[PDB]
Amino acid sequence: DKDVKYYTLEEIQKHKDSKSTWVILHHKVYDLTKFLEEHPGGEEVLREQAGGDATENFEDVGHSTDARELSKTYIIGELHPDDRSKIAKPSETL
Ligand code: HEM
Repeated sequence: DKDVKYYTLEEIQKHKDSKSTWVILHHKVYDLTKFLEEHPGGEEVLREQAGGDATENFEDVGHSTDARELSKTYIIGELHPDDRSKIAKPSETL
């Protein structure tokens, strides 16, 4: 623990508390808690999904490369290797 910051999908799916909004863009866990307002776009767009693959939205817009490398500066952790190494098809319902 407290090294690489490896978090599992379901674990990250429990990071949407009050003032704890995480997002796993691509295969990297970014903490945007202190970026909700700072984000030149807003908080709600950040707090829309949270704790999950927000790449869908992120890429829906694409973002500039400036923001891409910025993600790295906001990298807190990464998707658990057990999962990432063998991308398992996530469950869903509706
Ligand atoms: C790594 C995390 C993120 C960073 C560092 C980031 C950074 C930025 C930056 C710098 C811009 C300004 C435009 C540009 O220069 O490209 C921007 C705009 C924007 N971002 Fe993000 N962003 C992040 C995640 C997200 C996510 C996941 C969403 C959606 C769920 C989002 C939605 C938007 C929208 C909508 C705008 C433009 C506002 C508008 O025209 O409505 N961003 N972002």
